[PDB]
Amino acid sequence: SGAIYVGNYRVVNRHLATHNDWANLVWEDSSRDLLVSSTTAQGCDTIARCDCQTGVYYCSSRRKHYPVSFSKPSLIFVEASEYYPARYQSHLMLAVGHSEPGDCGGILRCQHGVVGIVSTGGNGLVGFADVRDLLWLDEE
Ligand SMILES: NC(=O)[C@H]1CCCN(C(=O)C2CCSCC2)C1
Ligand SMILES: [Zn+2]
Repeated sequence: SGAIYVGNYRVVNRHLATHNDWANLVWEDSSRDLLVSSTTAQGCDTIARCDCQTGVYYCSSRRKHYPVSFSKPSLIFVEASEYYPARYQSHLMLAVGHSEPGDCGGILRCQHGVVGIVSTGGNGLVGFADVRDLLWLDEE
């Protein structure tokens, strides 16, 4: 589990969105596994607006932040899970690292801010949904 809190937005994995998220919906995209809801309180996270390909992510199943090198956002084939059939997920970046069921939502960050959140795992790989192109997260 996990979310990004920027401005008056909460960014979560679409597959983990709550009823309150859906009832206060700003934007959702199943192809990216992302959903953004509105919040009453202002958040403290800042979104990275950069071209970093190295950063650090939080892995809840290890209680640890790991440094990783990750691929550029791309259209990657993801196997069927209990949340989606086997399909192409867009704006996904892969790295070598631990990601098991429950790690979705952990933040990937660089020196500039938040880059994305854990969205896929298994096989010693971890995939992150990028958020750096969602410029509107920085404004009202
Ligand atoms: N964004 C997605 O399509 C993900 C939805 C949740 C399931 N998923 C995974 O990668 C898990 C990783 C741990 S082993 C089981 C498969 C894919
Ligand atoms: Zn950066």
